[PDB]
Amino acid sequence: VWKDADTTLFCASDAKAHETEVHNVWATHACVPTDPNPQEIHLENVTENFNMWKNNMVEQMQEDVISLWDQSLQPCVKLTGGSVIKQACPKISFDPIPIHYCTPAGYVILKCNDKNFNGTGPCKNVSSVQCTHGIKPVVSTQLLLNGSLAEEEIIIRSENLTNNAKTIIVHLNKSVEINCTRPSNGDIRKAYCEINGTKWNKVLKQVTEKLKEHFNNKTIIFQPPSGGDLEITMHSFNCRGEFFYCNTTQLFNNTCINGTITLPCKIKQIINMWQGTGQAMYAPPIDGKINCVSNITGILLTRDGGANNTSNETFRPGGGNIKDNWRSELYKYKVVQIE
Ligand SMILES: N[C@H]1Cc2ccccc2[C@@H]1NC(=O)C(=O)Nc1ccc(Cl)c(F)c1
Ligand SMILES: *[C@@H]1O[C@H](CO)[C@@H](O)[C@H](O)[C@H]1NC(C)=O
Ligand SMILES: *[C@@H]1O[C@H](CO)[C@@H](O)[C@H](O)[C@H]1NC(C)=O
Ligand SMILES: *[C@@H]1O[C@H](CO)[C@@H](O)[C@H](O)[C@H]1NC(C)=O
Ligand SMILES: *[C@@H]1O[C@H](CO)[C@@H](O)[C@H](O)[C@H]1NC(C)=O
Ligand SMILES: *[C@@H]1O[C@H](CO)[C@@H](O)[C@H](O)[C@H]1NC(C)=O
Ligand SMILES: *[C@@H]1O[C@H](CO)[C@@H](O)[C@H](O)[C@H]1NC(C)=O
Ligand SMILES: *[C@@H]1O[C@H](CO)[C@@H](O)[C@H](O)[C@H]1NC(C)=O
Ligand SMILES: *[C@@H]1O[C@H](CO)[C@@H](O)[C@H](O)[C@H]1NC(C)=O
Ligand SMILES: *[C@@H]1O[C@H](CO)[C@@H](O)[C@H](O)[C@H]1NC(C)=O
Ligand SMILES: *[C@@H]1O[C@H](CO)[C@@H](O)[C@H](O)[C@H]1NC(C)=O
Ligand SMILES: *[C@@H]1O[C@H](CO)[C@@H](O)[C@H](O)[C@H]1NC(C)=O
Repeated sequence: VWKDADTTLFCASDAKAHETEVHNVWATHACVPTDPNPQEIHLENVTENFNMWKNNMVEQMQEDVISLWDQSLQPCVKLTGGSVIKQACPKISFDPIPIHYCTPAGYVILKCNDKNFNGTGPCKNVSSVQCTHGIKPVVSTQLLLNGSLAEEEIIIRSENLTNNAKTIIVHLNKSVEINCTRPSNGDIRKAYCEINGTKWNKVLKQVTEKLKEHFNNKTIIFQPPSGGDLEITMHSFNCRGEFFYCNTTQLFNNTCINGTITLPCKIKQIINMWQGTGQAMYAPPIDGKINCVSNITGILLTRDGGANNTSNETFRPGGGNIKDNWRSELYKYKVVQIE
């Protein structure tokens, strides 16, 4: 017998104590080693309600990632709350590692195993575990990178699809690689991303067909973001410690719904901090080839308002609330207290 509850979680990882990489350093001192032989108990004839949009596990992961970044990525100038902080900003080794979230004694994590689970409501196939799977704390906008994939069909997630103000998470069932490079020996901040146009357009077509099932077969159209901060209008992510900002106009191309798609990118030093603490200037990029190859496993979308009297629904890449990144992985878990 159990009940929904919140508690202080701890983390586990396979971090190396001899690594200088920042995620490894953080996890070495903030996490315990993983369980080599984890146990999972599949519950019989149980019905449990989940709500990925109201899950304290997400807030806790957010706090960890903020703590990790604050200790690891030092901007040269911090501009928070009228106070100016000038400090050293050394170049670091940066590459996210999987982090597991675990319950203390008296508590357990319930895991929804329904294959078409959208993140909210009842789940028929539930199991109990002591820890989540390994989740990489990848901070990005527009595109979700290096995450887990949906096992069967593409999944559409939203707290309220009818409310256009609520972010939509698209969960892909097949990854598409994105190849981003700041080339070696000149604009040191000029970069680009390469994506297989055949693979991407095929996946995007499948996404449109899924959205149709949720929007009464209305016509599905993609458009570039209307405006706002660069972190929202562009695909932003961190590669090897460097902040990349990529133009995704070519990705969301209704005409294509075949060759290599090349997105123009820029490395930015002056960014709006995702932690919500104003603006910051980070150090200029390292020398040589800067390269990151990632799997696109999800998409964050915002739906246009004012389309009720038309047969079209318009979707634009967006997000920015990094908590949604954690929701895309934590959706199937909830903490309960054993009475
Ligand atoms: N004011 C913040 C907090 C918040 C809350 C809800 C909605 C939007 C936002 C804004 N988001 C951002 O500013 C932000 O995500 N920046 C950023 C920076 C670097 C990288 Cl790599 C990256 F992915 C992202
Ligand atoms: C529930 O579990 C059974 C047995 O594995 C499986 O056949 C069925 O597809 C599951 N139901 C859902 C909704 O995934
Ligand atoms: C990239 O995608 C492939 C195919 O799903 C997967 O095998 C691989 O683990 C992914 N790489 C990651 C997680 O960075
Ligand atoms: C992905 O999901 C779609 C339905 O959303 C399905 O038609 C397609 O077969 C799936 N792709 C793979 C590789 O399983
Ligand atoms: C998820 O499923 C529940 C019913 O199980 C439904 O109420 C809700 O609208 C669904 N959410 C989405 C985004 O389809
Ligand atoms: C979903 O959003 C619509 C549009 O704002 C709103 O009318 C409705 O009350 C919302 N539904 C729920 C479950 O709150
Ligand atoms: C990434 O793109 C570069 C060319 O820009 C290529 O040399 C490299 O092989 C690509 N990486 C992968 C994994 O395809
Ligand atoms: C692009 O993707 C297709 C499958 O959609 C694949 O057959 C082809 O080899 C890819 N092109 C390149 C340049 O790798
Ligand atoms: C979408 O169209 C198909 C016709 O192939 C129909 O079976 C289905 O009911 C429609 N879905 C909605 C929700 O409009
Ligand atoms: C992306 O590129 C297109 C085509 O050059 C351009 O019109 C658009 O303004 C760019 N978007 C941003 C956010 O810079
Ligand atoms: C979308 O695809 C068409 C194919 O002809 C192309 O002409 C157009 O430039 C594309 N839009 C972009 C690259 O933003
Ligand atoms: C995604 O995972 C691959 C393989 O570990 C890594 O090389 C790449 O840098 C990752 N991408 C991001 C944005 O962290």
